Amino acid sequence: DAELLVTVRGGRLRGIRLKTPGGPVSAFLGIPFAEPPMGPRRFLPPEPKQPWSGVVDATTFQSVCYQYVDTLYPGFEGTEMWNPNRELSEDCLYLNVWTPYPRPTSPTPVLVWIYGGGFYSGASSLDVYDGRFLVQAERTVLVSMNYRVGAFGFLALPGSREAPGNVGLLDQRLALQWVQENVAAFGGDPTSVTLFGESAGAASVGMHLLSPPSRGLFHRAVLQSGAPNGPWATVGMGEARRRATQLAHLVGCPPGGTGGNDTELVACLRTRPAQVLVNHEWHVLPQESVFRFSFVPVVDGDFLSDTPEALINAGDFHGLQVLVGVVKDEGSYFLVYGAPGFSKDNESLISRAEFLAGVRVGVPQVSDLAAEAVVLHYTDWLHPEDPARLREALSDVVGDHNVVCPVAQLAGRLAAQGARVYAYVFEHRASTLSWPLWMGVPHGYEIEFIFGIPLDPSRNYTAEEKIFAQRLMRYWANFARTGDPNEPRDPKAPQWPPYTAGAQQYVSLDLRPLEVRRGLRAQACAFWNRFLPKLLSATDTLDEAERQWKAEFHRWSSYMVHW
Amino acid sequence: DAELLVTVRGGRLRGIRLKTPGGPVSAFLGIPFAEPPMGPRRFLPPEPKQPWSGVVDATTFQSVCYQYVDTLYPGFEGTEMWNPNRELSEDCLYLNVWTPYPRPTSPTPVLVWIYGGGFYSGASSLDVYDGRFLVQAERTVLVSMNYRVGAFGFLALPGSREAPGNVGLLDQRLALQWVQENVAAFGGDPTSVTLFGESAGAASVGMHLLSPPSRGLFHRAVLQSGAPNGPWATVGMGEARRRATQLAHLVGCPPGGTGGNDTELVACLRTRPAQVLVNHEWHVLPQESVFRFSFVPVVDGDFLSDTPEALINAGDFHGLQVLVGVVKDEGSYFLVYGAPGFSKDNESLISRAEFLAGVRVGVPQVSDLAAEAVVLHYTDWLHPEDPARLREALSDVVGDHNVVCPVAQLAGRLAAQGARVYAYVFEHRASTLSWPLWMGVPHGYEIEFIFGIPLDPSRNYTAEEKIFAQRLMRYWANFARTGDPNEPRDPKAPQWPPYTAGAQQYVSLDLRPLEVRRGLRAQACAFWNRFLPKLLSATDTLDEAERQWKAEFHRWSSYMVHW
Ligand SMILES: *[C@@H]1O[C@H](CO[C@H]2O[C@@H](C)[C@@H](O)[C@@H](O)[C@@H]2O)[C@@H](O[C@@H]2O[C@H](CO)[C@@H](O)[C@H](O)[C@H]2NC(C)=O)[C@H](O)[C@H]1NC(C)=O
Ligand SMILES: *[C@@H]1O[C@H](CO[C@H]2O[C@@H](C)[C@@H](O)[C@@H](O)[C@@H]2O)[C@@H](O[C@@H]2O[C@H](CO)[C@@H](O)[C@H](O)[C@H]2NC(C)=O)[C@H](O)[C@H]1NC(C)=O
Ligand SMILES: Nc1c2c(nc3cc(Cl)ccc13)C[C@H]1C=C(CCO)C[C@@H]2C1
Ligand SMILES: Nc1c2c(nc3cc(Cl)ccc13)C[C@H]1C=C(CCO)C[C@@H]2C1
Ligand SMILES: [Cl-]
Ligand SMILES: [Cl-]
Ligand SMILES: [Cl-]
Ligand SMILES: [Cl-]
Ligand SMILES: [Cl-]
Ligand SMILES: [Cl-]
Ligand SMILES: [Cl-]
Ligand SMILES: [Cl-]
Ligand SMILES: [Cl-]
Ligand SMILES: [Cl-]
Ligand SMILES: [Cl-]
Ligand SMILES: [Cl-]
Ligand SMILES: [Cl-]
Ligand SMILES: [Cl-]
Ligand SMILES: [Cl-]
Ligand SMILES: [Cl-]
Ligand SMILES: [Cl-]
Ligand SMILES: [Cl-]
Ligand SMILES: [Cl-]
Ligand SMILES: [Cl-]
Repeated sequence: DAELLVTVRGGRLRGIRLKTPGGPVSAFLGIPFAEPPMGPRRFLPPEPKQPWSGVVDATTFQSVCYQYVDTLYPGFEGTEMWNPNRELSEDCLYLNVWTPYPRPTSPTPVLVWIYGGGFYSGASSLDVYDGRFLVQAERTVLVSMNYRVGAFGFLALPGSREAPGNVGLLDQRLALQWVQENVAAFGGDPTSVTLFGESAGAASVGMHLLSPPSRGLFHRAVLQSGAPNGPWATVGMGEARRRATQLAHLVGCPPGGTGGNDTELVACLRTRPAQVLVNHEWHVLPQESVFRFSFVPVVDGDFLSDTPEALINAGDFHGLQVLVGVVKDEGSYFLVYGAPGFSKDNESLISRAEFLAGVRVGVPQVSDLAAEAVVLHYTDWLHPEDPARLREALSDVVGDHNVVCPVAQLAGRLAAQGARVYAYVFEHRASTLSWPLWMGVPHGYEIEFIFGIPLDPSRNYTAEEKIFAQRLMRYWANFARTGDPNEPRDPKAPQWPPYTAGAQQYVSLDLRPLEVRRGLRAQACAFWNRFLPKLLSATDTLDEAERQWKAEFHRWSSYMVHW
Repeated sequence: DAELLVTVRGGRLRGIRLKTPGGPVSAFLGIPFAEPPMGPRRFLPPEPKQPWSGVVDATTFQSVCYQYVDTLYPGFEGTEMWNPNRELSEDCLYLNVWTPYPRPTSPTPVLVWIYGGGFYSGASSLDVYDGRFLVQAERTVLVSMNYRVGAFGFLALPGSREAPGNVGLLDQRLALQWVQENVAAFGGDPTSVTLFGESAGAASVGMHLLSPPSRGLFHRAVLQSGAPNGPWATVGMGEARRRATQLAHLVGCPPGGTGGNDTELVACLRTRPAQVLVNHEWHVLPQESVFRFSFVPVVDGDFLSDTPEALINAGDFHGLQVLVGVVKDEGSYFLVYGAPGFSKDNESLISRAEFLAGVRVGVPQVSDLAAEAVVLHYTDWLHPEDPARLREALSDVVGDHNVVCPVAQLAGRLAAQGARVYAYVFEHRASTLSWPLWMGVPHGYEIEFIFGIPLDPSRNYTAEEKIFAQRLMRYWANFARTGDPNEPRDPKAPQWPPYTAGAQQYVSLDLRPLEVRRGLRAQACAFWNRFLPKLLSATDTLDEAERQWKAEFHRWSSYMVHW
């Protein structure tokens, strides 16, 4: 075996060798890094794993954190890709290391993966998150970790010691602390740790940039199709107390006061089986919406000092290099979750009537006048009725609101405040794809290429896609290594320039070589980031004034019934 | 002379022969068609000209209606083009006929010209409104007429018999009635009368379509860079009483009541010299604005049954053919009248700060939130600071708001309700032009080509422009004759298709042959015509609610000063 035996601070580990077409890899999977967050420890921040006698079995992925299983489309190929492979447990706090073969002699750059899934789902075990190709190809160390999701990770009762919220992000931190201690045992270099995440994963990465307690734990960030300042990534304190109290209520838990609240609430909440908690998860979502999740990070003053957008503007970002991007059709897949017209089984050619309706679903909690504004902008007024154009439109609406425009605002604010930033649009549809053509390149389908999954011989990927992934892994590795993706020096391949606030350049990642484009959905984002709030603000002080007018006409009307 | 002697219902006339490069023309200019609207008759609708002993001298243009003379740029070539050539009088109600040589044997189509100039200026005598080329080339009869402008034509005290408003439009009507009676005396055919106007002229034409008393007086309409439903073309009853009462006040005229009001007001108003009235004309304009005029037609219930936009939607338009259009850079010239940054003497390269400011001037009387919306839409968010782009932007703002979007709404509403409509964009800059390049093809510079003025040898026009005008006159004549501009049949020249509500096709009139384009500033107009009102409506019921909140905090604050 040569070296599948490794000793980290807690104890000894036994790993497994993994085959790749290029060579081999040493993987150590399921390394416990926190005390199992069960019983009294549910909802509580992670305590570090006590050290162990014996040799820990690190030959296999540990069980997936307890979560909802998305089963809209039973037995569908492209839907079980993201579904939990290992069994479900609350005892799920484990991490995974892929290091080259043989273990490198000098300390080498580390990549740490944080998965997405709305903070309601996800696992480091998923076959698309296998680090063996990326490690074999770029000869760097890759670490991924499980973190608590759903209520188990994000249920907050802001200001209580028994459920303070954000523990899911604490899990992520604890693993990074583990990384500083134990990553050298694998040839890793705790002075060159680059965070990369996608979706909520990307939103997490962003929150670690914003929380000072984490800043000493990494040196670079990559945000894929997500941002800590997106509308679905954070919830207020008031709002999360409501959601957790509703969940408590559904599940049968009295609040009140003599000792607790809220200690007696959370105490009762821990007696509940995990499934009972997950059964009632989606009830607590306020509105009609798509791309919204019940339990997400809270702005509590603790982990996040202020709201992500606030911290973003204020922050100094010198000495940071961050790589940001999005897929071509971010919004597309979500519309099958209740936008009238959409299914994965027809070309979702919506009628204008269906367009207008879904605008209210894709953009939740907005006054009438606001959705008028979304329509105005996202309508081709030369083809208002055209069904294909209306389909792409509601898909850009959902994409721009949730992903492309939060990311674009961030990347501007960073770049202009000290960070060297590089932006990309990943616009290549996988040939192995199993979803309808109208979805295009949907949310999360760049991931399988970054991890060089095309190289897997069992998988039916094309030759130029294999090459594509290798180009992509190199881009990413050159980042983690140097904080610049475009090679050490300049080959014959076109150069990827930093995204800045003015020129706003970015690159297009598809089979064709790097094309530089100026403008990241610039015109759309002006609406979302600059104009819309000045509007919503007014409709807010107008829905307060139409409310005072019905109260003042109710008493007026009664003075008439007397007459 | 063969036939420069003609007898119309009122009496005999003596005309003059006019030379053109093609041949000759018989013109009869300054034919009195109403009793001079002076003394007791000021502000009163026109009475028809009593018949006369003798031979009336119709060899020369009669004096121009009393008006303000625009003298921003003293001694400027392109500014005195529109200035009054004949002397000024209130005795100005005269009309002009150009008929072919020799007088035609069969009754031939008639074109009636109504000049523009904001209802504050204009004259049928202006050298650019000479009918000799158009009549010689297309062998049709052309009639133009003076009509009262400014207070003398549009000062209203809605509902009084002594100043009922709209008399300027009554002047235009009276001439058309004259046309039914006397146009056959010249070879004209009172069953084929086509109205054509530009600017306020076009807005007038539009109002005759909307007033049933006029409908029996013409058969086709051409609207050039103007529409009866534009924001500057009509004023409310309340608003025009205010303007006329302010004017009365400035000029020293007591209102009140014992006999009149408002008879004693208007009585006093008639004692005033005409200049005293014109001195005080622009004081009565409410806001800060550009492209707004003091005295314009009033929606009184009389001439206009309801507001032009209202009448437009409701109306039946079958059996009507109307030809509509605009120049390339409608908005451009107006910005030198107070938009900060603009002069005809520099390239008006405004700063973004100047852009934001002029939006409030080009679009008057709009809430803060509304101008935010104008900015959002008219800003290239990839080049927000670019001065040339901001210059063109505020020019499209003024153009789209005042001209292109009112016209586009009209042409859609007509087409879709029975009229056969043809739309054009006149995008050719005159080579004789004397205004700065940044103005492009400005408001009113198609006129000189429609009247075939390039053919004038004294004028320094180019060969292909001469040809251009001839192509244009033919387009216009084929309309007046047949109600279809694109020839009787189909040559080798590309065919001009009717503008419709859906496809919205139009043509581009410049030196190059007809190019058909789909979409008449479609995306801009959605903002102006569909969205903006839903907004202004809300900011209206929000500025009423922020007003009730300061009244309710004034009494609240005093209950604190007591405490
Ligand atoms: C595209 O699909 C939707 C819904 O799903 C349809 O397509 C298949 C998945 C299959 O299950 C099929 O039987 C199913 O109806 C269609 O919209 C639905 O239309 C029905 C009436 O047919 C309504 O009563 C439903 O409310 C509505 N559901 C949704 C989710 O909108 C839609 O008609 C179809 N598009 C077309 C016209 O091809
Ligand atoms: C373009 O012109 C304007 C105003 O007119 C200027 O240009 C000539 C016509 C000449 O009369 C010249 O002397 C005159 O100033 C300029 O804007 C003006 O700037 C001055 C200060 O220089 C301000 O005090 C004025 O308020 C302001 N007036 C207007 C009408 O805006 C402008 O600077 C110029 N553009 C450039 C920078 O070339
Ligand atoms: N369950 C899915 C996921 C992702 N993408 C998906 C795409 C499709 Cl088409 C269908 C299903 C998908 C990417 C990640 C994001 C989410 C939700 C957004 O945080 C869940 C999971 C991981
Ligand atoms: N005084 C002018 C006029 C017109 N165009 C002008 C263009 C320039 Cl660049 C400068 C001056 C102009 C066209 C018509 C419209 C108006 C005002 C709009 O009803 C007045 C007059 C006739
Ligand atoms: Cl394997
Ligand atoms: Cl031991
Ligand atoms: Cl090595
Ligand atoms: Cl809050
Ligand atoms: Cl700021
Ligand atoms: Cl910072
Ligand atoms: Cl609509
Ligand atoms: Cl470095
Ligand atoms: Cl865009
Ligand atoms: Cl804005
Ligand atoms: Cl002459
Ligand atoms: Cl006589
Ligand atoms: Cl003839
Ligand atoms: Cl009114
Ligand atoms: Cl209607
Ligand atoms: Cl009608
Ligand atoms: Cl701004
Ligand atoms: Cl006919
Ligand atoms: Cl447009
Ligand atoms: Cl709208």
